[PDB]
Amino acid sequence: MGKINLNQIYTAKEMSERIGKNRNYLSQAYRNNKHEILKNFNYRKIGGTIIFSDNPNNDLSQLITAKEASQLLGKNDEYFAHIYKRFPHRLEGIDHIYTGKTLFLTKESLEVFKKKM
Repeated sequence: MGKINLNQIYTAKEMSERIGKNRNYLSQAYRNNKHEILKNFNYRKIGGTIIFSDNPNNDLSQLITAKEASQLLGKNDEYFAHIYKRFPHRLEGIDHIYTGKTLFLTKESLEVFKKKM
């Protein structure tokens, strides 16, 4: 039902395998400006990760790094990462995904978390 389905979010290496290519295929397409390939994918640069989805209707502009969400709340860079590792139930009901060795929230789940307090 949402603006983004976090179950359909992959790193470039994972999405490369999902389309049956060597794991470096989409990273190399991006580094080499192969736009005739890239134009067929839903992807976005999100911090240092190029993130892809196999669903064109996923709005990847909703994703934010947990680092950025921490900074937006005026907290240490590791604020959300530290909660997620030690107290994961604090993120019940707060849409998030860990992939590519990075925790991500959404702009709307950051709002949910501020309201919860």
